Amino acid sequence: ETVVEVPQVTWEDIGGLEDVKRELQELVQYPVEHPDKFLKFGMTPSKGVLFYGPPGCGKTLLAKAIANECQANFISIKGPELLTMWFGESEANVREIFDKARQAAPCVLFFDELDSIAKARGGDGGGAADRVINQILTEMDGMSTKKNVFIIGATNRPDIIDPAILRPGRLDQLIYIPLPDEKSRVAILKANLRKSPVAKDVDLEFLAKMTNGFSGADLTEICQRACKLAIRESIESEIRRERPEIRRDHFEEAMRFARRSVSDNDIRKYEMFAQTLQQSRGFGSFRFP
Amino acid sequence: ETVVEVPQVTWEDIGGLEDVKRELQELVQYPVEHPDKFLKFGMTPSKGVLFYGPPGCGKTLLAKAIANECQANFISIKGPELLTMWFGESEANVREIFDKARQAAPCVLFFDELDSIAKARGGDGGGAADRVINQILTEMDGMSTKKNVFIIGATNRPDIIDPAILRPGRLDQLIYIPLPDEKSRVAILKANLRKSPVAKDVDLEFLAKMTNGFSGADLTEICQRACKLAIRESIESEIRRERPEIRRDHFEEAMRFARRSVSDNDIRKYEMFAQTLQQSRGFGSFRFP
Amino acid sequence: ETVVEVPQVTWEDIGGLEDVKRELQELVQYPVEHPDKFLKFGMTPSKGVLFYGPPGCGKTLLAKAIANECQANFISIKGPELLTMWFGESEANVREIFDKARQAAPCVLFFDELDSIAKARGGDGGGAADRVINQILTEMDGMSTKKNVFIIGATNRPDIIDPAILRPGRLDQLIYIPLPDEKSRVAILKANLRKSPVAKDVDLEFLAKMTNGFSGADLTEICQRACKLAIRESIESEIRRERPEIRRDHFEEAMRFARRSVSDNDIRKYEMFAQTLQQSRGFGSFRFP
Amino acid sequence: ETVVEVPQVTWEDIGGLEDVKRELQELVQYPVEHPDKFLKFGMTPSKGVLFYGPPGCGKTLLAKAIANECQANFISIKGPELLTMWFGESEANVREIFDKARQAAPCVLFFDELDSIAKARGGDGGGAADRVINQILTEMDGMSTKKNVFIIGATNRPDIIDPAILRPGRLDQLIYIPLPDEKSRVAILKANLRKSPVAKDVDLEFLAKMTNGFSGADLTEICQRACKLAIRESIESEIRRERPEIRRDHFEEAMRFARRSVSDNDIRKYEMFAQTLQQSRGFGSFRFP
Amino acid sequence: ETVVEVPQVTWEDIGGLEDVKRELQELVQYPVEHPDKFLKFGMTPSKGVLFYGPPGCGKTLLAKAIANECQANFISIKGPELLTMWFGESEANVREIFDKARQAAPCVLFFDELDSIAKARGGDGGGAADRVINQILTEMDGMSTKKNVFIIGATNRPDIIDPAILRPGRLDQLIYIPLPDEKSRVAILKANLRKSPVAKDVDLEFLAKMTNGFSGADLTEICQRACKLAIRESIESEIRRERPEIRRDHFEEAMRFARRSVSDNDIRKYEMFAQTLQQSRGFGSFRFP
Amino acid sequence: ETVVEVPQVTWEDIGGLEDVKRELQELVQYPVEHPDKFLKFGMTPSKGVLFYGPPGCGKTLLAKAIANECQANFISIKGPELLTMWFGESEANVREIFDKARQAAPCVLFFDELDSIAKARGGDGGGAADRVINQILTEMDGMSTKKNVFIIGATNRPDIIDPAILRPGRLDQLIYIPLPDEKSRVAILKANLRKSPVAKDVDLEFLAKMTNGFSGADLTEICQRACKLAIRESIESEIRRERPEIRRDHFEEAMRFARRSVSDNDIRKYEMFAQTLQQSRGFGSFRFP
Ligand SMILES: Nc1ncnc2c1ncn2[C@@H]1O[C@H](COP(=O)(O)OP(=O)(O)O)[C@@H](O)[C@H]1O
Ligand SMILES: Nc1ncnc2c1ncn2[C@@H]1O[C@H](COP(=O)(O)OP(=O)(O)O)[C@@H](O)[C@H]1O
Ligand SMILES: Nc1ncnc2c1ncn2[C@@H]1O[C@H](COP(=O)(O)OP(=O)(O)O)[C@@H](O)[C@H]1O
Ligand SMILES: Nc1ncnc2c1ncn2[C@@H]1O[C@H](COP(=O)(O)OP(=O)(O)O)[C@@H](O)[C@H]1O
Ligand SMILES: Nc1ncnc2c1ncn2[C@@H]1O[C@H](COP(=O)(O)OP(=O)(O)O)[C@@H](O)[C@H]1O
Ligand SMILES: Nc1ncnc2c1ncn2[C@@H]1O[C@H](COP(=O)(O)OP(=O)(O)O)[C@@H](O)[C@H]1O
Ligand SMILES: CCSc1ccccc1NC(=O)C[C@@H](C)N1Cc2ccccc2C1=O
Ligand SMILES: CCSc1ccccc1NC(=O)C[C@@H](C)N1Cc2ccccc2C1=O
Ligand SMILES: CCSc1ccccc1NC(=O)C[C@@H](C)N1Cc2ccccc2C1=O
Ligand SMILES: CCSc1ccccc1NC(=O)C[C@@H](C)N1Cc2ccccc2C1=O
Ligand SMILES: CCSc1ccccc1NC(=O)C[C@@H](C)N1Cc2ccccc2C1=O
Ligand SMILES: CCSc1ccccc1NC(=O)C[C@@H](C)N1Cc2ccccc2C1=O
Repeated sequence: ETVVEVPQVTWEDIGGLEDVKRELQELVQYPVEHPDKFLKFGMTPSKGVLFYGPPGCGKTLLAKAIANECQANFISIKGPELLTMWFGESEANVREIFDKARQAAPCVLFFDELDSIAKARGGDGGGAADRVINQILTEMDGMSTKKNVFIIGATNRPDIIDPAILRPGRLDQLIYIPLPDEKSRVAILKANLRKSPVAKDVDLEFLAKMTNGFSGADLTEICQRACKLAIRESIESEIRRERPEIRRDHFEEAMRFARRSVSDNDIRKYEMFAQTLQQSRGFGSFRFP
Repeated sequence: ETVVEVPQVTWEDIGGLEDVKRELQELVQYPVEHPDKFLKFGMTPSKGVLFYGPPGCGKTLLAKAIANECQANFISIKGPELLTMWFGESEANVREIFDKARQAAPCVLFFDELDSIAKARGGDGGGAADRVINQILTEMDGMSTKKNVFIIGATNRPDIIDPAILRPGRLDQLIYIPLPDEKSRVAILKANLRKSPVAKDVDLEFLAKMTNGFSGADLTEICQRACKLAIRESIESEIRRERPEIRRDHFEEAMRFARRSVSDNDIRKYEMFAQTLQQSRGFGSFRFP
Repeated sequence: ETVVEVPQVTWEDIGGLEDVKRELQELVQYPVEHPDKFLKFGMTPSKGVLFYGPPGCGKTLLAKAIANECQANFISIKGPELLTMWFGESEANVREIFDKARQAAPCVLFFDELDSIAKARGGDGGGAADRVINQILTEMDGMSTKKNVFIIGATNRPDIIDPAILRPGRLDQLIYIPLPDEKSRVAILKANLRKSPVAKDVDLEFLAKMTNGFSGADLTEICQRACKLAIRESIESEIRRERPEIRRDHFEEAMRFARRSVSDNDIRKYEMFAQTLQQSRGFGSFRFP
Repeated sequence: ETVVEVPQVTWEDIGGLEDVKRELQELVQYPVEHPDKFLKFGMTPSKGVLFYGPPGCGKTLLAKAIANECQANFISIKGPELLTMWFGESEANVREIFDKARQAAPCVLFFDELDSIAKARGGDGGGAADRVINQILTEMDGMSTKKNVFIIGATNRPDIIDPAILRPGRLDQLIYIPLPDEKSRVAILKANLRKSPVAKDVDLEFLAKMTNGFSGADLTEICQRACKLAIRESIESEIRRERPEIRRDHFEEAMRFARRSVSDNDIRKYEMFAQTLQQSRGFGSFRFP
Repeated sequence: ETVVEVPQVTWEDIGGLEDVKRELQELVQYPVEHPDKFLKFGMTPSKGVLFYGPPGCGKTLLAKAIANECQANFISIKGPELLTMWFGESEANVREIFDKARQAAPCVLFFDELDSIAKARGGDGGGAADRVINQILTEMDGMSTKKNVFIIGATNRPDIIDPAILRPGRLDQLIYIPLPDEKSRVAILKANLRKSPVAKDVDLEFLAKMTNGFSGADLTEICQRACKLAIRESIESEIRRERPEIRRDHFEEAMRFARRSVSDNDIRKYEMFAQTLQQSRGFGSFRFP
Repeated sequence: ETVVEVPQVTWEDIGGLEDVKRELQELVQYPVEHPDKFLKFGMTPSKGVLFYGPPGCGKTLLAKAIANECQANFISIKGPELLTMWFGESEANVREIFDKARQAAPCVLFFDELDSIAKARGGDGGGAADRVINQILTEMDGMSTKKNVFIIGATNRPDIIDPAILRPGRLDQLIYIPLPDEKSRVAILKANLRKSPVAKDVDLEFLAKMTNGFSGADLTEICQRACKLAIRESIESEIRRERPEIRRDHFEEAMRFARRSVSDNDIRKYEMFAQTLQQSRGFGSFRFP
């Protein structure tokens, strides 16, 4: 059944994304800490956020990190659960999920892969409205701002999402999670090697330089392959008999199996989407007399 | 469950739309106040209306304002509820809604996003008749004019709505809610700032001049962004420690993130629809001997 | 529930259509009055009729007028009732309707908008047979001619109607209800003003001359708009305070909002249908030696 | 419910079709009368027949006449009943129909409009097998030849009919019912006037000459129109007051409204089908030494 | 209900197909008679077969003949039974059929028209797997080779049958049942005339010569037509009154109504299929040193 | 019901595929034997594998061999069972299968023909997600790494499987099972002849040389055909009466009926798939300073 706890991952685990960290802090921490200011200015705190970007870039990690920092319970609803709700034609369970989230406030309700249903039906003879997202947004409208329940959605295909969600009262802001850069990749590599002992001759900077287009999942996979090679070598040596830490050789061997999950076309499309939004922004020249 | 009350908004809240205000008054207030004249002329009061226009222009606000002025209960039926009835194949709940509206007369029954079902199926292998609008118009026909129940519909896509609703006995009139003009935008900005204190140096007229194509929702969003910026600045200042009213700088900053929800093509299409209806009117030359 | 009564309308209410009046009389009155002649000649009385023509021309009025003249109960089955029988997949209620009609003989069963189901499915992957018309014609075949139950159908789209109905045993004839002419328009205007007092200076002939392509519903709407304008003016004058009959000014104002419901293309198509039937008639030259 | 009785019609009622009369006699009469010959030759009597031709030519009349001649019960299953069984998804009732036919042997089971289901599906995404014809042919296979139950099918579209029925064990032969010829038309007109007294000056031969392409239904309709005109004239004369047999004038008037149900293209297609079968026959030259 | 017995037909009834007779003997007789050899060589006996060819060539007859020769029960399953199991969505009855076959071992289970479901779907939006053939495969895999249950399938369209059936463990071999040749046609005619007495003057060889492309069903139909003509002539002679064996003249007359069930294109396609398989065989040159 | 046992087949039974054997050993045997190393390095053992290649190359044999070597229970789920779960809309039985696998750890769960559902729907109006694979991967995510349950999947069409399975947490690695080479073919032939006695003069090398493109199933079929020919010859000799080991003649005869299941186009496509993955690998040059 559902698991409700305080995620262990902290801010240090996530490398880079300083602006997104600051913005998420502003959105989540401030309303609970200082409601007096919001009352004074009569502004209604934002209800939720929507992360969109290429897969394996740090969305679920960001949600867990903010939940841990706020010290609030975290409820995760993966895509297969949504698809099970759709196929079984039993959409009445969303009410139960929302009630469970309400019971354990403060909380952050994370709807992973919010686009799964849209993809499953083509990405489709019908329109853009399905029988699960309808219930989700109905319950979202029906909730009370008195409770500190924060809804976060994550997708890697922000062009088939039902537009009704992005209305001002349900999920206003859109945050873009880009591919890591050189400094970001160095930070990612540093973060992931805190658990696996590594020889000191390894140069993380050089490794980060050579992997230009890479998602975080790819760097994690590289680390796992290096660890697996080391384990295999150690076990073979133990088997040798009569008849401990990763070195550079294992990383060199592992890099041959590295691959780029996201093709250049997908990144180009994502930057096109971001540029479209930033162009629709407009109003670069403005000032009172 | 459903909420039945007297909406709080009033006429002074809504900016502009003087002609629509007068026409709605004529449609709603007059029948109840002076039934003697209608009896003398033997006229049957109009049963409902249908607002059509681009999203975020002030339809729900107009319905609430007229309900408040008439001092009558207001029942809102949003689009997600209609879609829930369609998906669940349980269209027999419309009878319950109409019974509830009848029980609390005088009342105005507001059907928001009356075209949602049509969009959900493409906008579609079948025809223009669905299984929910059928029940709605059946109940509408089966009602008694003795009661003071007024049906108001809204929609931002008045070209896929089922033509059967627009028959003389169900929803005769069609009102057009255009985008605000310069004076309308100034009034809108004045109305929305009655809650958030603002520095006197702000020039609302200049701000309204520079936003040519804008819906009311966009101006509200601009105000909200300015308020959020002010709250963030105050929070940062308080956090600074040792180691109250919005100014012009916050509006200048917020304007950079402003956006136009409705594209030019949509406004062109709506103007084309209005001009098509007006051309269909015709008969500009008429005078008895 | 259903309403079974004697319609209050009368032949005078309907303007024009003298030929159709005479033919409907010949079809309905003669069978009941003088069954002896039919027995002598061994001819079976015709069972039903099918009106077809542009909307708002006087079909329901014709049915009600004939029912009133025969002094027989009138049962109306609107289009939405058929559509809800189709959507709910409960077509067994047609037996109940026919039994109710049989119980209260003599009666005329009026199936309004008999083509609604065909339109609802496109006008369509399948063929021309649905699950409601099937039951209707089964019951129609299964009834006894000794009873005086008369089935009258109406439709404004006599090209998607299932051909099985038009077989000799079910619905023999096809009457055409054309748009009113100048004399017909004058009569229509005279009929509708029997209840609204009107100043003597109004010239109905001139008004009828200037409305070339119109339907009865449009003329009724013109009258309603004039009455609404008069009521508004009277109420405003009463409101003036310190601080009864229609005139030509009100009609002049109302005519600006007049419109033609049916486009020229539809009239052309209907005329082509009628001419196709009259060409299929043929046999102009014929005489025995 | 179902009606099981001996049809009243006789051979004299049907005009023409001598060859088909002889064939039907040879098919049904001989098996029951002289089973000894069939036993001696060890031949299995043919089980059923299939009538195919343009509508309204005398298929049901042929079935009724042969049933009356054999003095056997006649069970009729119209098209609407088959369509009702298809729509309701309850095809298990065919077993009951066949059992009822068995209980009343000798009998002829007449499946009117055997192609209705195929037409209702388009004439269609699926194949040529439906859920009712399957049960019909299953029961046909499961019947005992000892009983004298004769299955006769009719249809006016012998190209969408499921080919499985025409296999040797189910429905062997395919009789063709053509449009009446001049002598056939004269006989048809003579047959239908046995009930309506007619002035002796009427020349049936001349009337039949001038109707080149006509079906029996059209001639019956002409007679009915003449009778209706005479009835109307007599009713008017009786109404005259102070203030018996059809003459030629009534036929002259009725001829104006005559029509041809079957177009030339349909007759061309039917003749094409018959000639295709005849060409497939072949083997015109054959003789032993 | 189902019938389980030992078919009466024997080898001498079927004409020609000597090679197929020998191969079926090798497939069926040898496993039961001499299991010792199979145990010694450690080879698993083949489980089933699949006949494919144009309709009416002697597939069912071959199955019945092998069943009779082996003196084992024969369970037949026609296409309509499979189709009704598909339409009713009750595929769980296949388990009962297989259990019944197991109960009466040794037996041969004959699935007639194994492609009926595929044809009924078009020959189709979906793939090549249906809901009944799946159950057949499951039961076939779940069977025990200890029992002597032999599965034989037939089909006259071996290009839409689900490819999963032809896997090594389910139905390995395929046999082609060609159209009879001249000698085969002579044998077929001889076999079918063992019942109807025939005058010695008839020359079967000449009749077989003149029918180049015919199927067995056509020859049976020719014999039946000749017998029917003889019966009709005898009946007429007996009816004549005052006021035994088929001759050549009856065959001469019956030949006129003979027809070819299978068109040349179908035989060309079947020959193409056989040639494709034989080309895929290959390996005509092979020998060890 | 399901059968759970230790498969009999061993490594010796399978010919060739040395690299695949070593990799499967590394994946399965190592985690259970030396968990201390994995704990020390903090690496999480891989959960499953996914074989892909042309049919009949030895995927099931590899799974059974690894299960036997690890001495762990083996549970097989064939394609027909998955299709049965899909058609019946009863996908809740996957929980039962996974529970059964958990109960008997250590075990290897083998989902044979994992793509069957995708093929059955075209390979399709909808997307890439079905109602059974969803439950499978949900349960796979919900499993505990503490138990030694190893999910192995097989599929001979790795271009339509749902991409969600190939995510890092569900089924990480993809292994290619290519067509046997000359040495592999010789080994395959040697393995399959351990049960059927064969004359010493047979030259397996020469036989393997002449079959360039052949799957293992084809070689097994050749052996089976040779055995069948030998059995038939022995049976005939025994039948001869008055009135033991396979030789080269039987193989020479059997070669005539040999065939190639996989066309060259399929091998080309599979090679292109492998080359695409190996190109996506990239990173041929890498070395720290
Ligand atoms: N910024 C990051 N810092 C460290 N690890 C990261 C980062 N982004 C992604 N990862 C790696 O990716 C994995 C989680 O991916 P996730 O963010 O859930 O993908 P998605 O956003 O598609 O859900 C973790 O195992 C983590 O190691
Ligand atoms: N004429 C107006 N005056 C003031 N505010 C307006 C006006 N029109 C729209 N708004 C703003 O729009 C919001 C309501 O939008 P609404 O009218 O419900 O959109 P829609 O018409 O699409 O339902 C309010 O928060 C309000 O601030
Ligand atoms: N011949 C007519 N005379 C008077 N009024 C008419 C006539 N035809 C239509 N009307 C007007 O039309 C209305 C009824 O229309 P109806 O005949 O029901 O349209 P439809 O035939 O499409 O159902 C009435 O209110 C009536 O005033
Ligand atoms: N050969 C005929 N002789 C007399 N009347 C005929 C003949 N053929 C058709 N009719 C007329 O047609 C009507 C019945 O038509 P029917 O045979 O049922 O058409 P269908 O064969 O399409 O069912 C009868 O009223 C009958 O008067
Ligand atoms: N080789 C044959 N010898 C004798 N009769 C045959 C032969 N082939 C077909 N027939 C005739 O065909 C009929 C059976 O046809 P069948 O083989 O069942 O067709 P299908 O193969 O389509 O099932 C029998 O009545 C039989 O007289
Ligand atoms: N490497 C191999 N060595 C020996 N036999 C093999 C080999 N590969 C396939 N086979 C043969 O193929 C059959 C099993 O095929 P299988 O591996 O189940 O095909 P698939 O992988 O399509 O399921 C066995 O009977 C076996 O004799
Ligand atoms: C926002 C990135 S969308 C995307 C991302 C990864 C993988 C696939 C997709 N979608 C597509 O490829 C469909 C095609 C038609 N795109 C292209 C595109 C560029 C900019 C804007 C909108 C669209 C759109 O609808
Ligand atoms: C009445 C505005 S309709 C509209 C408005 C916003 C967003 C979308 C839409 N519809 C469409 O874009 C579909 C296309 C085909 N339009 C265009 C159009 C102009 C005038 C009249 C009728 C139509 C119509 O059916
Ligand atoms: C009998 C008028 S039918 C009609 C009337 C109003 C509004 C629409 C329609 N139908 C159509 O427009 C569809 C088009 C394809 N028409 C045209 C037409 C002329 C004559 C005969 C038959 C057809 C037909 O099927
Ligand atoms: C046996 C005539 S069936 C028919 C009868 C009346 C009205 C319509 C129809 N069918 C059609 O018009 C469909 C078209 C495609 N036809 C024409 C045709 C001629 C000869 C052979 C077969 C076909 C066939 O399938
Ligand atoms: C094996 C004979 S299949 C057949 C037999 C009778 C009646 C109809 C059919 N099928 C078809 O006509 C469909 C068309 C597309 N054919 C032709 C063909 C020749 C060779 C190989 C395969 C195919 C195939 O799929
Ligand atoms: C991975 C080979 S999949 C395959 C194997 C055997 C038999 C058939 C198939 N699929 C197909 O033939 C469909 C066609 C459209 N292919 C070709 C192809 C080559 C490489 C990559 C992807 C594709 C793809 O989608």
